[PDB]
Amino acid sequence: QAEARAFLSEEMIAEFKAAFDMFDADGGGDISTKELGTVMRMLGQNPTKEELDAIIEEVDEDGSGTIDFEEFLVMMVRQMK
Ligand SMILES: [Ca+2]
Ligand SMILES: [Ca+2]
Repeated sequence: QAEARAFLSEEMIAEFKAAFDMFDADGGGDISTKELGTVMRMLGQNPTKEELDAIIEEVDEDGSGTIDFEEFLVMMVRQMK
């Protein structure tokens, strides 16, 4: 979470915040399975709660069951590497 904000350009960070901000429908600061499922559906997919659970669990370092912004950058940086 330290190296992600390092790796990246301020430009990339900005576009990532925008996206995050799109996913975080209630503006509370983290993405829940409900939020995740809602957007996935917009993208044609049909995920189950399990599936959603498994996706967040890969990037969830604090065990909150939700994805915050820092966990969100890591999932994209990890994506770029
Ligand atoms: Ca939220
Ligand atoms: Ca979390």
